[PDB]
Amino acid sequence: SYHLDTTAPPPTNLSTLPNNTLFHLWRPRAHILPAEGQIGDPCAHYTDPSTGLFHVGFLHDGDGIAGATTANLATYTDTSDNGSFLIQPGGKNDPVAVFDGAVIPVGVNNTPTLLYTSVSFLPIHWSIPYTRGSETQSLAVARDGGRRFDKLDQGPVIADHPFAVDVTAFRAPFVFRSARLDVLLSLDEEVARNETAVQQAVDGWTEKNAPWYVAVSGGVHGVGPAQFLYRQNGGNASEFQYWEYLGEWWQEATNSSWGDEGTWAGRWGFNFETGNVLFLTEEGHDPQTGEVFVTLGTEGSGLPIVPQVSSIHDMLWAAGEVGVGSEQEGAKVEFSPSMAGFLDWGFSAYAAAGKVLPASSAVSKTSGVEVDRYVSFVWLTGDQYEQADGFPTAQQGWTGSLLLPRELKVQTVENVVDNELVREEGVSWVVGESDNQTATLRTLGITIARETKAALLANGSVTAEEDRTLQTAAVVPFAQSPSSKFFVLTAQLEFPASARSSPLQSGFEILASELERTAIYYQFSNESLVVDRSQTSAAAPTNPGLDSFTESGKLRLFDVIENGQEQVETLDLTVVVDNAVVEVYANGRFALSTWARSWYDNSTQIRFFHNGEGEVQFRNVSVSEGLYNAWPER
Ligand SMILES: OC[C@H]1O[C@@](CO)(OC[C@@]2(OC[C@@]3(O[C@H]4O[C@H](CO)[C@@H](O)[C@H](O)[C@H]4O)O[C@H](CO)[C@@H](O)[C@@H]3O)O[C@H](CO)[C@@H](O)[C@@H]2O)[C@@H](O)[C@@H]1O
Repeated sequence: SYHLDTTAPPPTNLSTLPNNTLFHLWRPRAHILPAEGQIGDPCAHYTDPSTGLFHVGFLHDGDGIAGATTANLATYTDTSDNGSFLIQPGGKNDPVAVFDGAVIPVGVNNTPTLLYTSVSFLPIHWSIPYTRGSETQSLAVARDGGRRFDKLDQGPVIADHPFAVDVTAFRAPFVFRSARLDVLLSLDEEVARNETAVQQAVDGWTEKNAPWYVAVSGGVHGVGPAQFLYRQNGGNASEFQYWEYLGEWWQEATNSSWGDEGTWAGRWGFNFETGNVLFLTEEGHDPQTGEVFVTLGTEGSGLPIVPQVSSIHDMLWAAGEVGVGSEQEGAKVEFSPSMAGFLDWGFSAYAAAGKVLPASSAVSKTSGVEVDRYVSFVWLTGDQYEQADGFPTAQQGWTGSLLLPRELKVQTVENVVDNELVREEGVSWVVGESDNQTATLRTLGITIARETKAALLANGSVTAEEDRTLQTAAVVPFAQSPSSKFFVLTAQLEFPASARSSPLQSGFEILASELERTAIYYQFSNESLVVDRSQTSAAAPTNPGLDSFTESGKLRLFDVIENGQEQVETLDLTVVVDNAVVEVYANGRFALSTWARSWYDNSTQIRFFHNGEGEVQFRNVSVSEGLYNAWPER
């Protein structure tokens, strides 16, 4: 008989092992996931007005939305056992399934109200004909603190997609408020043209009584992906039954992309999924003074297309401005991207679902945060969106996980030499100011939620490494490596201006022993942070289910003036390893997550890495081991 021994070689076929045998092998301890089973898209988050607690939601086992709550954003508690479900299919509006949805804190009966996609027909896919009535948007109300959502005893409040529009997908309603949208809509078509008159109205805007907007994601057959915008009828904040259609406030031509070569923001693909609408400043979230930001997943494919197969799942973001609808008979308001990028460059990262976290929340009160924040939760599919080549699912007993909660805001990059590196077309940043000599850049800021980061390094063991410089090729083991696979690695890599043209590759090797290693390094050839997983798992060679393809993201290191002197901006790294869940963060303006399913208990070594091409200076290298338990009650 075979009992799991991770100090010994892995069996050739993991899929032959007994159920639940691999349950803990690759399981994270500081991440959001159900007690067992599979987790899908994150949805339905809301900061309970009454208790100030923050509720988190996610599709679970493809049988509905499950929930959990937190008071500090560090630890979570399941709403209930047996799946901890909030709402499941089988109603009159959702006889087949319950898809993503979002919550209005003070809705029907003045309680948290869920607006979600109720499904009545399958299959549903952008590459095939759409069955009329497949997806409708229904309402459900929170009961018993929010441990359950009861569907309203009536049909959907948005019972059909736009009239006679051949949509590719009509789902994932996301609710939000906006001063600019209210102003542009409450104005005149001629008076809402001059930003002056407009801006003057936004100043007196009052959030408390503003109407809600709903953004539904999808696209149109033969046209392109799009976001369908609605709002409480007539701008009536008390109107929850009728939702007026404002049109396709954002659409792109089929498989087109941001930029001439789709370099910084993947492609718009064939269908938009899970549109989140944000309003960011330089400190957090503000629906009155914040710039419009939209995060979304796009479904793509190579040609020839294989019906019912989305080969590419990009987790994108875009920022821009909202204006009136021109002079055409189309959308009443329109979103125009000025810049776009990736919220996470991970192949398996997708469906980021976020929510405003008020400073008045119990979470922010405890941590002492004085501003409103926007926390986003990204999905890390466990099996490559179910296209994996025989992953040992029954053996693991669970599938997928959410990534660490992330704060999103406008991040600025100061003292940037205004050169070609900054003026390139179709990038993920805009210039905030400049004298043609140095400029301030503006882009999406991405950082681990502060309380979560604090919890990750509150009881961790700290081991630093001496600053180091590598010129010739070398792989240097740390003075002391962690003895577990639960740690946070931080480091700063400084490169010479001369490395830009070089074939330089510099980083670290982690989760390493003689038979295994995972490499993380910066590459100038394509200005990308890369995660080489070719040798990650000693079990991958005979178990194709464990993907081992290379992961990478674009990260441009600008020329800056740090000390009255020019230099290539410092690569500020933060790698969080929560067993197999690996999250690479950089300069607060970059995230790449993936699975690193190493097998041996001894694969915990960490080494400096340099390919000899060019030179690199490592500074402030440190390792915090341990992380923490995100689910105390389990
Ligand atoms: O879960 C619905 C939400 O998922 C999003 C974001 O990922 O897009 C999903 C999509 O692919 C899901 C998939 O299956 C899921 O639902 C099945 C039941 O419908 C369930 O059996 C699967 O176990 C579960 O993973 O759809 C097909 C099923 O044929 C499969 O290839 C997928 O992996 O769901 C839509 C419809 O099935 C597809 O158009 C889309 O790719 C978000 O947009 C949805 O709200």
